[PDB]
Amino acid sequence: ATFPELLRPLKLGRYTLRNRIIMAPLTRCQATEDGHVPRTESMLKYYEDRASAGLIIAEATMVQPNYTGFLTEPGIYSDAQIEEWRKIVDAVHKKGGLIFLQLIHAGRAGIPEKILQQPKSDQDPLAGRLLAASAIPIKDHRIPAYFAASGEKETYGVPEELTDDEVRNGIIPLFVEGAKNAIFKAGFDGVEIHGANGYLLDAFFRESSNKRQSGPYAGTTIDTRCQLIYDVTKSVCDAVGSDRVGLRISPLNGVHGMIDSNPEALTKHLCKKIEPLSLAYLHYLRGDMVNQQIGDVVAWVRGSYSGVKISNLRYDFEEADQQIREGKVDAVAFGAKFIANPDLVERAQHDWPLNEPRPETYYTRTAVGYNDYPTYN
Ligand SMILES: Cc1cc2nc3c(=O)[nH]c(=O)nc-3n(C[C@H](O)[C@H](O)[C@H](O)COP(=O)(O)O)c2cc1C
Repeated sequence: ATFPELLRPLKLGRYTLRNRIIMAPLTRCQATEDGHVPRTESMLKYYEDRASAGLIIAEATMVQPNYTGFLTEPGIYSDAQIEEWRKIVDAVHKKGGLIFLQLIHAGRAGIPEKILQQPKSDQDPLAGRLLAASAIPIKDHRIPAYFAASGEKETYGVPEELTDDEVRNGIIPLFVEGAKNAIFKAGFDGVEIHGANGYLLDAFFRESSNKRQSGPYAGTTIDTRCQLIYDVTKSVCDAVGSDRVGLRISPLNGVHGMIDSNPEALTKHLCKKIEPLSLAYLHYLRGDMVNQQIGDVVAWVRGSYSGVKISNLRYDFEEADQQIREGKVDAVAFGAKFIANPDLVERAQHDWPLNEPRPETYYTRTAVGYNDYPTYN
């Protein structure tokens, strides 16, 4: 067998995966701009073609109405959304695959020209507002043209600092409802909490974006920075069962100028803090997409977390295989390689050559660079 450790089944929460080749969450922007409804026609084909994966983690999907970071990403808050997702999940299950939905709040990376143009009036006190841990806008980065309202690069806006009461009673229940919608109604096998990549939860977790001076979510200690990640995940687990809940973090990922001054101590503490939750897994970016911050995230997690360990970032089959054989990680999620290879698992199984990804077409909103990468045959 080509990569015996990587191709071996894995117990994950209440499931047994067929293999340890995980499909990473990948925003591809194939939902409607109006109601963030999945465009079933394309998304069903896309995911069903990739259902040989050990597990699919579906793309970041909104929990708060209209709070869009990506212009055309899907939501999981409305009945319309749930109905299209249910059809997508049924098709993966028909192929025998497993699918978790990633749940996101874009925080300070929300698109100002979309969010700020729903009127500021009640029925929803969170609507019409940019929200984050602190009033610290993303600096010296522009909203990419493929996410921007216009279709041309835009400036991130200045967010409002969430009150302790809005976090506990405004943000957390949206994740809970989003997760119940995902699992109980659309039939998802699980949900992944989006604690990474500069979004709401990561922004509370790392020092650079959390300067709150007081309360349970303060920026002033490692434990209080961990608390929003904790409280969201815990409330979700209570409603849906911990065996159907994953968490993603990226303690070294410098997107949007995110940085913590002690990522090793932060990560290790997070691990001990979420241990009693008995999650289905912890999924982490082992590094920086920019290649600047360094640290062996794999070893930090291995030393302080005893549940399922899913790593990610510039893996190939051989590295994944050998990190699993050495006991460093339990599974590996692949991003770009799944974009380019719907039959990635088959290619591992016969060591077949791999299609090359084309980043230039990652976000077309059409079939081009989305559903046109062929299987090997
Ligand atoms: C087009 C694109 C969309 C992505 N969308 C998401 C997302 O929605 N949520 C998430 O946690 N990470 C997302 N990522 C990060 C990937 O999940 C993955 O961590 C990244 O591609 C690095 O993995 P790789 O080296 O295997 O591609 C995305 C990456 C790309 C290139």
